[PDB]
Amino acid sequence: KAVIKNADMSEEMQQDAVDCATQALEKYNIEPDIAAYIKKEFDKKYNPTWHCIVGRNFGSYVTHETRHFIYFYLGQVAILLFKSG
Amino acid sequence: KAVIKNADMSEEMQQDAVDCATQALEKYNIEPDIAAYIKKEFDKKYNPTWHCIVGRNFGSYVTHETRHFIYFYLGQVAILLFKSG
Repeated sequence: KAVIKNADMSEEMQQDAVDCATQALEKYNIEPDIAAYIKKEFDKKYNPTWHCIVGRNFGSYVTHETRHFIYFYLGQVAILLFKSG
Repeated sequence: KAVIKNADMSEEMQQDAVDCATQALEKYNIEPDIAAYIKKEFDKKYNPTWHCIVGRNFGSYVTHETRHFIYFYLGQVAILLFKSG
């Protein structure tokens, strides 16, 4: 179950973040490995520098670049994915 | 209980991160509020731009600036605090 909590990026790029994180979860179970996959994909497909956080329990306060921020769940796993401002 | 998992910052600044996160935990229970406190303090005391993640369960893959990265626990709460490279 995909739930977008907070986004500041295109509806398209959001769907890509979702699809990429889904792929990550199917391959890996370790959270930094899940985070690595998403991070690297976005650096590839949207240019560096992206950062990624994956976990069942976290909160954050980061400074992001406009249109380059998403925070979402897939089931019980939350994913934060952004470029720094 | 303070446990440094991964640091790339001075032994001094590490101790400050620890002390600041401790203060945060005593005032706030909500993870983004805990993260806000730490973030803002470091932007104040070490210059912007810092980012902070606080949670009981997460992993990450981020790109950090040399000497500006710490990942640590205080009890069951893990704290990630860094400047982007």
